[PDB]
Amino acid sequence: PSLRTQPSLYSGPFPFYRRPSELGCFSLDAQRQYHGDARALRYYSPPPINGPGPDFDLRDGYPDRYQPRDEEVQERLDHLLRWVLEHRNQLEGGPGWLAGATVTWRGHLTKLLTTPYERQEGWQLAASRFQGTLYLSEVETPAARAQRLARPPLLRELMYMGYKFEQYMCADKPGGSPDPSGEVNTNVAYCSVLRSRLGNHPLLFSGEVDCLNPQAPCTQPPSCYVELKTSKEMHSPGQWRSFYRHKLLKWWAQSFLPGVPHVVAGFRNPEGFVCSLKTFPTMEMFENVRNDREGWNPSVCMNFCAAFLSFAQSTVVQDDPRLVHLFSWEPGGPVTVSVHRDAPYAFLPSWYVETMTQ
RNA sequence: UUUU
Ligand SMILES: O=c1ccn([C@@H]2O[C@H](CO)[C@@H](OP(=O)(O)O)[C@H]2O)c(=O)[nH]1
Ligand SMILES: [Ca+2]
Repeated sequence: PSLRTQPSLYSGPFPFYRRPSELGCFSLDAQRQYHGDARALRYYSPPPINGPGPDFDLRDGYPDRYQPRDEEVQERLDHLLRWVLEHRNQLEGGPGWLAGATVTWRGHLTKLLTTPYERQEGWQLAASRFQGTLYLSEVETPAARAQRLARPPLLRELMYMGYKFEQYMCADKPGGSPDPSGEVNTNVAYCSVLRSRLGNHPLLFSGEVDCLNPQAPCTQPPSCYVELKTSKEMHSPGQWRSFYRHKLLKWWAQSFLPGVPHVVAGFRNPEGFVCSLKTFPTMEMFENVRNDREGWNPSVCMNFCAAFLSFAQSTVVQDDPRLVHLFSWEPGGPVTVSVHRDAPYAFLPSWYVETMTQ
């Protein structure tokens, strides 16, 4: 039993997707410690209007002022589960809403959305049903682990530059000014917890958020949030076209799911400076490929993700937090399923299970 | 589950 991923099978009308609502938030601090508040949220602070153009040095501080998260620590859903536990009797939707929902990280859903168009990287998703609720947690594929261990030095510095860009664009207090002199600590994260629904599948998911724009006319989250991105500067119309067809699809998927309405991109030259900023409204991204024979279609993304959720819901019949259905996908094939019990795939921790039982 |  498998699930095909070809875009032609999902070419129908755009499916129902509920306007996402923010249910709460949590922060992870410099020590990767959880706090149920917004202490890690930063505030959009672009270059002053009368000053010179941006000239952000994205390599400044590498690697002396870089404190990277330890990628061997596999946190899975743990931080989101703690939020849920601390809010289980305050969830909107009425009684038993959680029992009919699917719970995951925003980034897991992003990978589903782009699957009909992805040709390089596959994925694996572990699924467990517990008290009706379906939990989806990404598993690092063996190939992606090897790629991570063999990360080239230049790719490591480019990873730093994406985080450094945010430091040039965000301040710790509204109206404040950025401080690039500090350290880039990728243990720090602000996460928004959202409710949505795709087709008939209710969703509870969390996603890291880069910053809140206090200058935005709308200030009810998530509409006051801004997503920050970098990309290489482009000259040729063929370069812009390739950007529209590949990078923009992943920017759209990531920001559409939580309802983040703007992506602000910093374009960097070969020497590692950002000398151009451009805002991309999420709801206009598809306009750049709407009439492109090699473009992407948001309806294909969303219809496939709805089909996968229905495929997952029907495949995971047993309610058991120790049982895992592992969904595996590689480009050129369908999504396949295998069944596993206990370690290493089981991911719901006993401190969650036992508290939810009682 | 952030980055490229
Ligand atoms: O991008 C692709 C390419 C192929 N397949 C699927 O891989 C199988 C053999 O080619 C087919 O699925 P079947 O066993 O149900 O017939 C094909 O649809 C996909 O799902 N996505
Ligand atoms: Ca970002």
